[PDB]
Amino acid sequence: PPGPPGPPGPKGEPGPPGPPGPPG
Amino acid sequence: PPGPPGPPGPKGEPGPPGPPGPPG
Amino acid sequence: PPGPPGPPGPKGEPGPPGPPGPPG
Repeated sequence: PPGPPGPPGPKGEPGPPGPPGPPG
Repeated sequence: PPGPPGPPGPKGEPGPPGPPGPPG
Repeated sequence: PPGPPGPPGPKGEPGPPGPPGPPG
C-alpha cells in the first residue's frame, strides 16, 4: 500500500494591504 | 514513505483600514 | 509507494494596515 499522506503545506502568504483610511 | 508536503495555503485577509487622514 | 501529497497549508496572516486617509 502507498504510504501516509504528506504533511500540510506551508502557510499561505500574508494578505494584501488594507484600504485607505477615512477622510481626515 | 510519507507523501510530499501539500500546497501552500491561501492568502490571508486584507489588512485593517488605514488611519484617518492627518489633522488639519 | 510514496504516499500522496498532503493537504493545503493554513491560511496566511492578515495583511498590513492600509494607507492614511485623505486630508479633510
